[PDB]
Amino acid sequence: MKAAAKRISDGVYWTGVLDWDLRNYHGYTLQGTTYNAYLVCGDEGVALIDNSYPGTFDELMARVEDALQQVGMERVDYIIQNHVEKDHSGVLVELHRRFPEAPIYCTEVAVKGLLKHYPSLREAEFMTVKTGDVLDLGGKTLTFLETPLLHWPDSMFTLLDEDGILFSNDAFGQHLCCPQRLDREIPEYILMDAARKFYANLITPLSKLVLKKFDEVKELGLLERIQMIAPSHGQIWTDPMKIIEAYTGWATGMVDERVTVIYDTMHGSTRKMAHAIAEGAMSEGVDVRVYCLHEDDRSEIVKDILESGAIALGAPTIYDEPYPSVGDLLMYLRGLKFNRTLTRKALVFGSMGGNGGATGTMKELLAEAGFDVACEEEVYYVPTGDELDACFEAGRKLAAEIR
Amino acid sequence: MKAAAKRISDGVYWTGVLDWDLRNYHGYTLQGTTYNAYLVCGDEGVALIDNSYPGTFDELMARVEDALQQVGMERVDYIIQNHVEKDHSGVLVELHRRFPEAPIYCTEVAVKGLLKHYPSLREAEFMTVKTGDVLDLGGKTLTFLETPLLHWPDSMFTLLDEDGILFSNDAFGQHLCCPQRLDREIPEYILMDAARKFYANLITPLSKLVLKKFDEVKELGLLERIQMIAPSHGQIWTDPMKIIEAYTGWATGMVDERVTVIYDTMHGSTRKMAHAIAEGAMSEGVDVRVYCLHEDDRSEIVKDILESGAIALGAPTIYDEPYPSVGDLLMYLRGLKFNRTLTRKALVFGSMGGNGGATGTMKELLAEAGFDVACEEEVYYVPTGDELDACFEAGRKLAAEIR
Ligand SMILES: Cc1cc2nc3c(=O)[nH]c(=O)nc-3n(C[C@H](O)[C@H](O)[C@H](O)COP(=O)(O)O)c2cc1C
Ligand SMILES: Cc1cc2nc3c(=O)[nH]c(=O)nc-3n(C[C@H](O)[C@H](O)[C@H](O)COP(=O)(O)O)c2cc1C
Ligand SMILES: [Fe+3]
Ligand SMILES: [Fe+3]
Ligand SMILES: [Fe+3]
Ligand SMILES: [Fe+3]
Repeated sequence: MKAAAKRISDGVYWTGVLDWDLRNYHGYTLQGTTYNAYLVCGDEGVALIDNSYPGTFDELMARVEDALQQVGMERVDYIIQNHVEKDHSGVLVELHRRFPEAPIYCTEVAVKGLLKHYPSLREAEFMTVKTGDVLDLGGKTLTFLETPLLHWPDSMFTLLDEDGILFSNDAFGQHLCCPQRLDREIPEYILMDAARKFYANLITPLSKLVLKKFDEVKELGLLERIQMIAPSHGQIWTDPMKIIEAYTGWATGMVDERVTVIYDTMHGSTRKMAHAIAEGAMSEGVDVRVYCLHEDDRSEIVKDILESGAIALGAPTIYDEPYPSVGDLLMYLRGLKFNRTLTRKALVFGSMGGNGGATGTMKELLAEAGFDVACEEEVYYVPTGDELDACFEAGRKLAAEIR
Repeated sequence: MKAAAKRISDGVYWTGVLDWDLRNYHGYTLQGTTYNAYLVCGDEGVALIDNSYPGTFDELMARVEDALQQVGMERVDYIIQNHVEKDHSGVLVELHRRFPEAPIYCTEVAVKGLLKHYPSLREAEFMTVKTGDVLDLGGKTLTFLETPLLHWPDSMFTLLDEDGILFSNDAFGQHLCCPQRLDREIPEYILMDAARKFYANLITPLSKLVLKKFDEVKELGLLERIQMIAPSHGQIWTDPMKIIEAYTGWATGMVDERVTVIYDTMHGSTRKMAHAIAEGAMSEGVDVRVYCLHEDDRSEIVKDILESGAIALGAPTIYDEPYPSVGDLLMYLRGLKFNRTLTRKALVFGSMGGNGGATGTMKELLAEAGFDVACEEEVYYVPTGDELDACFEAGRKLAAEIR
């Protein structure tokens, strides 16, 4: 099969795979992604940093063969596993069948992970590594740095001292499938928005660890030496500081003035309420997004919550409880824990036909999710003009509060 | 406009609307529904029991005009509203305008709900009814029976006793849109399964109030006459004891031997677990259903739950929580309160890669939802052969418990 490797420095090649067709990656929507694997070529040997999703071996392999072609090398000598997740380890056993001599390099925890996933790796040689440990390839040294919970217990970064490339696994990744491999080669909106989404859905609960890990990279004195950041998804950062600055901002809760309005509805009244709240917030010169849970994915919603100082979540009440779709978002938000960056303000609202109770349940679940809920707007059936005025007011107050 | 009315008894005609297009009625999936209005004509006056969704007046009005020409009467003399909900009250403004003399007949609570929906009816003549009240039509008499929380606070039945016909509104309804009007005129599998899904999604939490309502009609000496049930959705029950006996089974929790397996997954490990649980259930000769939350609607899932003695719920853990899709089903289950029919047995399972926590949360939330849930199957990453043997055993044991 014909697929070319892409040279990113002297002796360092991208040799991953392009997944044009992926549209839904475990409850995360996208327009394709890539699985980035990299081949590092020293004097004495070559290392393969990560691999790809199962079934994609032929493509990965064509690319490494092409890169072994150009450097005049014979084989992969070392297989590095930054991370155990399926999309980066999925062809590890094909790799081990193709290069029988090559040890697998990973953290002590990852070896349990890897043996659980693919038991046929029972008599593979595993070299355990921890922070500080080095792999010398000849004029090229690989330094390992353990990153537990960023984003899994098993994970680590590999650093290549001479080229200043940080191989970061999921960290700094973005889900985008372009023919261009570098950050500077595509629209920056598209780049930064995919990066933002990745952060909102995957890094948000890790935010404090993100910050501390920045310090520990600084304390070891490794930030000066970082000239390129090569994650396992999406674009390679030829401007590492662009994304580090963005991650720092997201982790410390920066945000411009913005209210995210989220709702569901059966008969429209809560929709009417949602609209008036949006108008109110709009009156204060604040940015305003409106989401409907019947239509909109939670990964797209959460991407805006990240850049929002406040939200308004509304739903009608059915048999004492909120409309169930709201239960999906709130469970997700209880995992993501936005309070770890910023305790965002929240308005809770809805229409109801009797005793109600949707606003009560949403309050509790918003609190446990780390939102500060002040006031609610509860309407009996279709809101009158004056009731829609009160939603306008609530919308405006919420916005003024975060100005 | 040409739309003909249907004689269902002497002086009694269906005059509803056929909604072929509806596919989604507030999170309830269907292949069309109907809005049944009934024209009831005595020797002195004519009553119109209920109406239809907003914007569908010309269709309803066409049918009521056919029924009028057919039966030889001039216009509608009384407007009857059993339910305030807009699929049955959506053209009441256009009926009050078309018949500016015809009083609106509803309960006390309905009036507040109907004025809030349509502020225009402020200067309309309301004729407030309660249980035992009669509207004499000249030879035919209507008897009004209140049914609060059955389905709504403002709900009521209208009866015809010298004729034994129950106008039950949402009760005994089914979301079907068929050219045929009667229960007997369409396959009973289709009929009953419709009626099943309608009970499961709409009547379940009302179960105990359905048995007491049967006790009350029997105490007032009215049900041992029953010839026909005429609901506001779907087929007219010419065999009313079939749906009344089914409703009795559903409210007391009768069920055949059946387990329902429900799960979500990201990488397929929880899926391998669900399939093994199902195999185990199957080894006991019990009926089995298997739903994935990524694909399947909550109204379909719940329909099978109604006919199941036991369920299994599985999900991988994601940031210390179960897969978010679970939160939607659990919040919906929490409102349906299946424990008012039968405390069903439950099995909680799922794969994880660290500390877990999903199955602890599901065990907790399912018990809140009225299920009796002992035992979780928790697997680290990909389940081994023995771990799937263990899942098989869990499903078998769940299955044997309900035999
Ligand atoms: C399935 C069904 C059950 C309901 N149960 C309740 C309830 O328990 N308590 C309540 O206050 N309203 C209940 N409602 C009434 C609605 O909450 C009310 O009509 C509300 O205004 C709907 O707002 P929406 O237009 O945004 O859908 C129920 C409505 C339906 C459709
Ligand atoms: C987004 C992400 C976050 C995760 N967070 C946790 C965690 O909180 N705790 C844990 O035990 N596992 C966590 N997991 C690991 C999954 O539970 C594990 O990979 C599991 O095998 C998935 O099961 P499945 O194959 O059925 O999707 C996480 C996985 C992903 C991809
Ligand atoms: Fe990952
Ligand atoms: Fe990844
Ligand atoms: Fe209704
Ligand atoms: Fe209805």
